Amino acid sequence: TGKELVLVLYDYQEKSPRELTVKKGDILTLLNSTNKDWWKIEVNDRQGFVPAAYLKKLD
Repeated sequence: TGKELVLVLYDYQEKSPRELTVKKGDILTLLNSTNKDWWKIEVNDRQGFVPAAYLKKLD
């Protein structure tokens, strides 16, 4: 794991600094996929986290 890809199925709203906003339909680089709840992605320079249920990965 390191630079995979995940599809932001929904519109996520930034709630805490750790997380970042994503526009549903965006396929982003799945960095840290550890933590069932809250994955770390890199939506436009500067990574952050976003819940799992929101991100569709490829196993």
